Amino acid sequence: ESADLRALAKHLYDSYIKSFPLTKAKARAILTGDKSPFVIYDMNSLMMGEDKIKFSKEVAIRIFQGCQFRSVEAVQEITEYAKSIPGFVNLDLNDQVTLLKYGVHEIIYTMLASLMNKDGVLISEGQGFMTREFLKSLRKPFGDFMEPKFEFAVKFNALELDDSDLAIFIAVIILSGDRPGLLNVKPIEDIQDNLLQALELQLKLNHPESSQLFAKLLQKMTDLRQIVTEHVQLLQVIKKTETHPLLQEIY
Amino acid sequence: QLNPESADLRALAKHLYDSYIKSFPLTKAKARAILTGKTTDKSPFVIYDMNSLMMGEDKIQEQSKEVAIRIFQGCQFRSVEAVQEITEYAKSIPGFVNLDLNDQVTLLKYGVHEIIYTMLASLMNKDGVLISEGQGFMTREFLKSLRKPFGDFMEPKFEFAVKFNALELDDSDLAIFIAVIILSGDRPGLLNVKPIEDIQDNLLQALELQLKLNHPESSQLFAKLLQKMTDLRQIVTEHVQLLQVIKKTETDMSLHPLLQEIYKDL
Repeated sequence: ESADLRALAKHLYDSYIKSFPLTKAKARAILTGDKSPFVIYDMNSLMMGEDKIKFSKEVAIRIFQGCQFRSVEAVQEITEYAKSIPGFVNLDLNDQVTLLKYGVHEIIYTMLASLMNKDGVLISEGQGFMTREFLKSLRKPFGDFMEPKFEFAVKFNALELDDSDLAIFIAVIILSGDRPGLLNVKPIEDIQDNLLQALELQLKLNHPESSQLFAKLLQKMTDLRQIVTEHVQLLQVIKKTETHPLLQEIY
Repeated sequence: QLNPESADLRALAKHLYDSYIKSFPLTKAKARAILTGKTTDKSPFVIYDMNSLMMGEDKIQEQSKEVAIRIFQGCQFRSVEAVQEITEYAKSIPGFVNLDLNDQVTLLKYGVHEIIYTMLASLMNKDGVLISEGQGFMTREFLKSLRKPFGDFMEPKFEFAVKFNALELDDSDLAIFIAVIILSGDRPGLLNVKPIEDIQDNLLQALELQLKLNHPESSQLFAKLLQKMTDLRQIVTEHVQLLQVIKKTETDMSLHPLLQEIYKDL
């Protein structure tokens, strides 16, 4: 038993590395110490960032839209990772679609915590770092955008999880048999149970000193959903401003 | 091999179950007994409509107004007593009274409703809910048909209850779970979070051990229980966002102050 669990864990860790360009081991190195990224902290710090950073309206509207693009991009990565989760591509296609539809938002904020610290967040592959203070200073309602997520990251990162821990954790979120619309819950839940097992063992072997880390992590799914519904409400409010057709479509 | 560490956990579990029974009149076992027929002397008077409601009053505000509202006032008062019960239970939690007093308040302020709906599930089944200490049973349809802004206060509850009840938790599981809920460090305002987490940690140790010993054949029941914690939060939020409406549609309807303080700033 412990066998198959280790296997499943290494499997997910590796798939996680293949599907996600910027791991947490890297985001953390960057945030601390080596090719220092371009700190964006000022309006004029931003303009210089537009050029020094690379592979319409005001400015706050351009940053939020910038997050949109990254989101859609990330969604594909998450989708490719998901297919790696043993048993996933065997489920009914409608359910795979459903699980992804309701699971990506929770996964984006989970991984976003990987690129955040109490003072800011890494943007564009980690080339930059827009400070928390600056983001907060964006004219309403855009200065309530990242503040909530920052409070989440502080708490989530306090668990000190690593890529091998998150790899499994992300899978659990995807295999959530509670998504509205599912046609066949049995298989999904069965997989989640098995994933919950792998994550439990992964935590007691990796963080033997962390008492009940497993329990504290599960408790965070609450925070995630708070974040997600709150973010969805922001989108409603916003959906009232400067009102390409193909772009709006892509989102 | 019973270990001395797991010996304390077991002890912690017996302790909490005891205060749970001592603090709450209507346990799940009794509620269960009443609902499933281990009755002849325990059967409730069922309310599934207006005349039935009229007739139920006898054995089961300070005057009268409207149904939907008389029922609402009903629940309001009932929860004032539950808060009192939970507060009584809280104090029994090893370490809860030692905490800062401000945090004591914080914990209860947010914890009271997650626990009420957790326990309210014990008195429900897909078809309705027990009331008046179990002497009565109000059907899901009667409630869901109440006047516009009210015929929607309960539906989400049943929704969660049939799902939650599916885990098949019994009173000795719930006492520990309820303690976990109260001792949650991630509550707004908490001055001292560390002490609150060392306690909750222990409780979770108790619960994980309790569930494995009590439901050996139920795979990952622990984790499945914890996930439910998010359903409660939404139940609460969804709820709060319903009082506000009552607070606008029904201006002549008062609210017990206590409840007005718990809901305040949430």
